Amino acid sequence: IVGGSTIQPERVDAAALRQLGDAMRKVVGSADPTPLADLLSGTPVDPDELTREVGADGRQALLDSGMAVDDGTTFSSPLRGHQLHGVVVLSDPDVEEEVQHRWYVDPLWEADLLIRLMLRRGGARALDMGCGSGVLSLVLADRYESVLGVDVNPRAVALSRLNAALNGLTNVTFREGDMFEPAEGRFSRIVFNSPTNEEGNEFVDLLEAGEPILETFFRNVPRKLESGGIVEVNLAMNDYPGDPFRERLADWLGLTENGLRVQIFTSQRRATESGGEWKRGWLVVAPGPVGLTEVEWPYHDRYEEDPDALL
Ligand SMILES: CN[C@@H]1[C@@H](O)[C@@H](O[C@@H]2[C@@H](O)[C@H](O[C@H]3O[C@H](CO)[C@@H](O)[C@H](O)[C@H]3N)[C@@H](N)C[C@H]2N)OC[C@]1(C)O
Ligand SMILES: Nc1ncnc2c1ncn2[C@@H]1O[C@H](CSCC[C@H](N)C(=O)O)[C@@H](O)[C@H]1O
Ligand SMILES: [Mg+2]
Repeated sequence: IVGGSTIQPERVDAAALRQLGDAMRKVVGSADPTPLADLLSGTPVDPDELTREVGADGRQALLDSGMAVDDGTTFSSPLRGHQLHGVVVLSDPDVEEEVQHRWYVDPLWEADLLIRLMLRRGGARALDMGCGSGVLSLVLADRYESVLGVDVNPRAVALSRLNAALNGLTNVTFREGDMFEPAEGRFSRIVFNSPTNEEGNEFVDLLEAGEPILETFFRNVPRKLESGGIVEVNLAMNDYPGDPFRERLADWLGLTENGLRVQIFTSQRRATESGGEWKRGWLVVAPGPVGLTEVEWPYHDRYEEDPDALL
């Protein structure tokens, strides 16, 4: 029921979308919301006051793109607006798992934290695997010559395209497909906010896809990464007695065979039923001495006390 709305940025001229994006820049994320900020907060709004804020040509762009729905008396939006790290972003509202459509898009559960963890370097060509709303691609666009975002959710591809247009970003491309199959060539930068959490090995849905999605990602990383490239992954990791995640990870990447260096920064951990362990952390592949290192970095705790310990 949440996450199935039609999103059609192709039905709106890019100049009209850029203007809606500039209007969002003024009001989204600011106290004392205007009608447009009310609309993109999930509050029904009077179409006339909307029109006075975005014009008569913005109101129809809201409708043609799917950003807004005509209820007759009011306008309402299935999407919610954010402004962070120099971009405006629409995504689905944060709702419980039981009311999520199969094409529900990550409502930015961790995006703001992950952007602060990301290395601040730029480079030639970046890949956003599982791009969702497109948020990570939009931020990378400001320091990469081109960015490709990939998602198997076609609604996320459409939302990403819409968010790119709202921001007037022209060096970002999005493609529908399964993992690396639409990503041709090599990349200097690969980011993956992985759909893994509490499901262990089980595929539950596109947002909890099981460890096999990590195995496919890491097995194919070495042939997609430019030499000297950087990979950054948000992931949940399961250690089992006699079978720690890090050993499987070393096998998937071919650490020695491909000459790669990996660092795992573990932020949260808990004992599990098997006598093993669940962990959430941040994994970086970056040039340096071959092998694997794991360190404790409670960045969730630090984020909650002060978002400023970037890196
Ligand atoms: C893309 N990666 C992500 C990953 O970051 C990570 O996100 C979780 C996120 O699910 C958790 O939301 C959960 O609680 C919310 C509020 O109570 C509910 O409203 C959500 O419905 C519910 N799911 C969040 N509390 C803590 C995040 N760390 O697991 C999923 C992922 C899709 O795989
Ligand atoms: N086989 C697959 N290939 C490509 N993308 C996949 C996939 N399985 C799941 N995904 C996508 O992985 C994404 C994880 S959600 C992360 C969204 C975004 N990067 C953000 O940080 O908010 C989802 O959009 C999901 O549809
Ligand atoms: Mg789910």
